[PDB]
Amino acid sequence: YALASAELIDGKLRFDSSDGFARAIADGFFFVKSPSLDLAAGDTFARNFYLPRQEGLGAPYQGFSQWTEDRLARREGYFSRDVDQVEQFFLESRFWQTVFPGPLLRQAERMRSFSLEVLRAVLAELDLPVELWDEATGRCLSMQGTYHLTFNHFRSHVRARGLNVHKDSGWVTILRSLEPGLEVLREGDWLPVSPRPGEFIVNFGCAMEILTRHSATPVAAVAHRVQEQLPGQADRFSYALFVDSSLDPRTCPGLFRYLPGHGLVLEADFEMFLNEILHNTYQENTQGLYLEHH
Ligand SMILES: C[C@@H](CCO)[C@@H]1NC(=O)[C@H](CC(C)(C)O)NC1=O
Ligand SMILES: O=C(O)CCC(=O)C(=O)O
Ligand SMILES: [Fe+3]
Repeated sequence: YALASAELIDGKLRFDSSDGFARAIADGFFFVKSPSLDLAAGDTFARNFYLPRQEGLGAPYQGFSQWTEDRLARREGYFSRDVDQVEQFFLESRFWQTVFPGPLLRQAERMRSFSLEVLRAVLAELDLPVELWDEATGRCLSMQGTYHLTFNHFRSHVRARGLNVHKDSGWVTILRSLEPGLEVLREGDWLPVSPRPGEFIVNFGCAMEILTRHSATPVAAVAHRVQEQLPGQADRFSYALFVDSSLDPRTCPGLFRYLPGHGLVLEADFEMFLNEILHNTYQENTQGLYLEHH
């Protein structure tokens, strides 16, 4: 099975098959053509952030193990996992200017703009009235949301799963990758997904699934994982722009569900939801999934 694919053209997702969008929201995953988007700075960071900083050209992209939660905020910065191959760097948008080199800041901003264009184009196809969009998606459309550029370095010397089964937490994720390894759950079976040059992989997160579950057009967020990587040639990396609701509780009170004819119902505390699913992603015998309520 091949995922649907689209081009973003003036706020409109044009899929390359008549059933493309229908398949995308059933599959939880689809491809989108990259606009003119230089990826060199992110690729450099993805190959260097975990290395010790040494004098030279690579130095500004190295040594980021020094950026931990105490210098940023909870859930931010560098993490080495015990029972996953990934070592990771998470960074929310409010820290990008302080922490990222200039070229990576600019790439992050361009990926953020593109990701929100993708989100608006998806919402435009759903039975969700525009007057509710800003509140319903956690104020991320008015630039008060939670935007991470997050990097995965798959340490092939670690004998463990590559990245545990999980759902992403938020609205859309725009994923930059080069190699096989991603598998998505489809009709009860694990489907390998390979990246495509000049394209990003897009997927929906839990917030999208919760918002639309009881609407006329429900959208799936689907479980996915990365296979254990074995040694030999460059380590696998990936990185992605994750779009999430605001984490400030006076800006966004949590995750909503839309009930047509009634309005938005506040279903879940988002920070609690996020803290739980994040922790469960990286333990030995749990998974990054959630139990649907009601
Ligand atoms: C909100 C933020 C996570 C918390 O900081 C964001 N959401 C996600 O779902 C993933 C988490 C992952 C699957 C990599 O564990 N990545 C992110 O950057
Ligand atoms: O590395 C990949 O292909 C997937 C990464 C992923 O799912 C994530 O970071 O949430
Ligand atoms: Fe993911």
